[PDB]
Amino acid sequence: DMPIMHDGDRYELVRDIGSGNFGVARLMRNRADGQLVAVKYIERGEKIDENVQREIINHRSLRHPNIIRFKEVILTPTHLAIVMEYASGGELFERICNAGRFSEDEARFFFQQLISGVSYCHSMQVCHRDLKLENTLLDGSTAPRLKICDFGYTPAYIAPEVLLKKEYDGKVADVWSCGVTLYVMLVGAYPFEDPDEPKNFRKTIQRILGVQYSIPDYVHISPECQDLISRIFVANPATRITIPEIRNHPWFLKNLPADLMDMQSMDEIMQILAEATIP
Repeated sequence: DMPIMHDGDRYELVRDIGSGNFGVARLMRNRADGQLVAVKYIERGEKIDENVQREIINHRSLRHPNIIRFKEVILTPTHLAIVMEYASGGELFERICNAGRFSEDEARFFFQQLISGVSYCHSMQVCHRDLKLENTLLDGSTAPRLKICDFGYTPAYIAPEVLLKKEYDGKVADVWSCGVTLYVMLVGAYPFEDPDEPKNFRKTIQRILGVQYSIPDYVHISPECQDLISRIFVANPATRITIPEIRNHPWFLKNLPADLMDMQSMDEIMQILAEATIP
């Protein structure tokens, strides 16, 4: 369930949705600025706990263009409403499918945004967070802004060490994921996974563990691009290229935009969350 529509003076109801990265959510248009927002609802009472509070505070702290940004919490008679930015250009993956594959320059356009967002997320973490890299979103149709869904309310993406080791560095596993996104942009399909046997997980995992992939002969990529890919897809996390090293890689640096180079008070939010614990 979702409660009835509310705050109609500030928001227009666009549509209630039931799937995708926002799950069960309400899409709204802000009447003041015209921006689309996704609203998630949590029932008032026992569900409003310290986890919710931390998730909200964490979310709120993320101020970077390539992350889905928190807007506000609103108290309703029956639910806490969590309002955040909505990405209206679909999934990155669907844009790749539509294109067949991206050119090197288009892949770079998105990869620069991805890495920048991931580097930002990493800089704000005390612990690894599932950034949902398998499903990044796009905002806008033309020159789309990539959106990572750093919030929470195919096995091709899993790095070898995530399967094999008791302990692993989550940031280094994210590098592998970024490489999987780069590959799918350049090739038009996932590496490792058999396109005719997508649910043969065992087969995909054995290929991950062996780092068994190839870029098709008809896909021509520059040496700098090959260099980046080869340095991401190494099984040993200790030898994998790091995010700072990617940010200084010549393929990443080429055509880097100037921007990528180099609200309620917390008091109000906390008071709303406190009130929301009462049904």
